[PDB]
Amino acid sequence: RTQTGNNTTVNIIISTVDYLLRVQESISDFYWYYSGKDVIDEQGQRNFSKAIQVAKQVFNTLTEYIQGPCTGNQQSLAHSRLWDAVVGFLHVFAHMQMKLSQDSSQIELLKELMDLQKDMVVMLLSMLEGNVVNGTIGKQMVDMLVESSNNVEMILKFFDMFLKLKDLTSSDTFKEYDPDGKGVISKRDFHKAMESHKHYTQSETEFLLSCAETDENETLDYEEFVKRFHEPAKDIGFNVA
Repeated sequence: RTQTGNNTTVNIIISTVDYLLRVQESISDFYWYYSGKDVIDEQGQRNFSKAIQVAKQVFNTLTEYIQGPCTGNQQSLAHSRLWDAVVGFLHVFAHMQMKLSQDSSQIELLKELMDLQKDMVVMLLSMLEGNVVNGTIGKQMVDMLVESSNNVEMILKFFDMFLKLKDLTSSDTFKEYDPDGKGVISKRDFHKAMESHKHYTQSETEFLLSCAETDENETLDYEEFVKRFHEPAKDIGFNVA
């Protein structure tokens, strides 16, 4: 952050957060390009993977900068342009989660994106390391959340829907309804199962059905369904909480 004995000092922390902002803007540009298109091509998926890897590395570098905690680095990042990049990443996460959860051809992209989300939340926690009551860092984080209120609401509703799924599948209804250990369940019976468990609304039920990969024999595996969706929550959702 500062070179005491040198005539000239360069703020590597600020340079890193500036590059983070630039790569976030590029990722948002590809998001806005691909939002209209229904499916992501192989070229686009591969470019997204590279961008997510780069952003993840930058977030790890910032976390290593600020952990310990380094109060000077924390203040520098708090007054830097980090919050705008975080807002952009929150928008991208909140929309790409909804977009990529439905189709089963974006599994790796969804996993990489939400690993990036977990790393960003870890960086935010490291920013909050060594906090004080009514601190400037906490105030700025609250301001950033208020700015990104809608995206945070979408992410929280996503997490709630995919966290209630484990309770749904661990309820006794499946245990008595499907004596088989394979766990293949028909789509109609799975719809009836949600409608009986009664903790999902109609829109949530339809969205979860759309996310559920349909089979030609309609025998979707709720075990792999919960393993793919619930487990990313309780990992990123816990950090958010």
